[PDB]
Amino acid sequence: EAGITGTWYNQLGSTFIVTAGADGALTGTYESAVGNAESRFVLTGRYDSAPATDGSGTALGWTVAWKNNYRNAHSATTWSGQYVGGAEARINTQWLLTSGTTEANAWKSTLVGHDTFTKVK
Amino acid sequence: AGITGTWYNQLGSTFIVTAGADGALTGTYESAVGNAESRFVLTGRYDSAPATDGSGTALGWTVAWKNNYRNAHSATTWSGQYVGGAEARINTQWLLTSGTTEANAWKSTLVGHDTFTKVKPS
Amino acid sequence: AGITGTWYNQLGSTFIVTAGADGALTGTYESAVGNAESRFVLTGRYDSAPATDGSGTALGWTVAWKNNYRNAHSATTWSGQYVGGAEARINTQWLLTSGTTEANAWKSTLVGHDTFTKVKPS
Amino acid sequence: EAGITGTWYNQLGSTFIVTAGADGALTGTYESAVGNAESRFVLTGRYDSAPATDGSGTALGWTVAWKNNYRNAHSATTWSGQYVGGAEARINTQWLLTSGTTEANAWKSTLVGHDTFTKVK
Ligand SMILES: O=C(O)CCCC[C@H]1[C@H]2NC(=O)N[C@H]2C[S@@]1=O
Ligand SMILES: O=C(O)CCCC[C@H]1[C@H]2NC(=O)N[C@H]2C[S@@]1=O
Ligand SMILES: O=C(O)CCCC[C@H]1[C@H]2NC(=O)N[C@H]2C[S@@]1=O
Ligand SMILES: O=C(O)CCCC[C@H]1[C@H]2NC(=O)N[C@H]2C[S@@]1=O
Repeated sequence: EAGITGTWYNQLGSTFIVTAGADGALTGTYESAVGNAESRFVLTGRYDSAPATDGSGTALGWTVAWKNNYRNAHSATTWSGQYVGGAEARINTQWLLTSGTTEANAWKSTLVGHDTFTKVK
Repeated sequence: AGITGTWYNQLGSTFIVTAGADGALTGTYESAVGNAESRFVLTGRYDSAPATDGSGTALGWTVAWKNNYRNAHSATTWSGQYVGGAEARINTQWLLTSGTTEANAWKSTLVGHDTFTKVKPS
Repeated sequence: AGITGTWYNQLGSTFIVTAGADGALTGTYESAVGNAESRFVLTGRYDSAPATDGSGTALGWTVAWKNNYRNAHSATTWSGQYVGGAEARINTQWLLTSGTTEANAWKSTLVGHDTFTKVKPS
Repeated sequence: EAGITGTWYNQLGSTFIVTAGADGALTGTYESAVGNAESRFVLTGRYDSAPATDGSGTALGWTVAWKNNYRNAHSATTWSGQYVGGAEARINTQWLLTSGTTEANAWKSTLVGHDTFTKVK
């Protein structure tokens, strides 16, 4: 899917390189400008490969576990959102960042936020 | 013992997953509710070297709700942690985004929480 | 029977509330966890004329975590529904925002879920 | 609290009129540009009345139950966020909109989003 496939940046300055496969797969790498992260992390996700054509966005999501060969934050983020195509393509998301915690600290395990991605073009 | 296996949440949904050695999650999801029938592909990631202090194992995965039977034009992500032991559990929060027009984007995303165990419902 | 009363969540926190006839919630909250001691003021709102089809009663409330003992420079909102019957329940999701610099705003907000009943813990 | 007290608008065109009391109270009215809503609804909430002075925002939250003398959507929204003062004051929030549902439909009871409010000045 040519629309989604490419390089994207968000408002924090983070980098999202993704390829959208014909089967609904998302694969790529993520580099965060913030947090307990350095270098590229694997991402995987899914997207609606046959979206509505009535002006609606294309639903998608992906996950990064924050372990690579250089860093392990013991955490994972999922982004859930929609791709909005056109000449000024955007991916608008909300996300959940869960850190591994003890059971007593589980109440404070999950951060929530929102990222807007702009396609480099 | 481990993430790999067949899990069920409080709604009776079935989450079948394999955890690869280096952090991949791959499997299928069947929801007991919503605009869904049969199994859907899921992929995700988990921390393949968790802390050794009693902490849970962070993980997440995604389902896009399109298969041979239906297309809900939506996707859910689950973010959470696996907690091992005698009754292993995955505790999650989730975000279900539907494709919308820009005008309706404000009402595009449902949020909830699912807890999974390996105990089959009756 | 009703929203008015003393409630306890799964953490052992104590939520004491009065539901006014026209939709006000007023009371106190004591958290079993976090940067908190003793009771904090809370205020909120509820649907004072719910649907008559078996649906729950929508409600929400806020605590700012400042009292005579501490100030965590944070606030939590709970959004959910009251479900009456033999074991009345309030099921919520919550957002805990801490005051941060603009640079740290990305990590300002925790999310979770609390379920309340009138059963005192032991 | 002069900072928070005033009229605010968000990116949807909704209107938030609030008064911040010395005791940490927020009181006012909300008018939504969208959804099952018409006219003004009561809001109540709380804010940190003695915030940090190290450059941090002021934590706050409020609730609207979507019943007034003209409309009842059988729902309630809470906004949780922070006030960022200065000449271009903002209230940056995330929100949870819970609708009353049957028990079988409770899984789909709650919407999540984010609103940014600008002070009318
Ligand atoms: O601190 C960690 O646990 C790992 C890094 C998390 C970075 C977060 C931050 N970076 C970003 O591009 N968007 C937000 C949501 S991602 O969880
Ligand atoms: O209706 C749809 O858009 C597709 C099905 C969504 C089912 C949801 C529901 N099922 C489940 O096991 N947990 C929750 C979160 S999943 O988004
Ligand atoms: O640490 C703080 O900032 C203040 C205390 C927060 C306690 C939280 C925790 N306690 C509870 O009963 N439910 C959850 C959500 S409330 O934000
Ligand atoms: O549809 C309803 O149930 C009542 C109206 C909800 C309006 C929502 C929408 N309007 C707004 O200014 N911000 C968002 C979050 S508020 O729940």
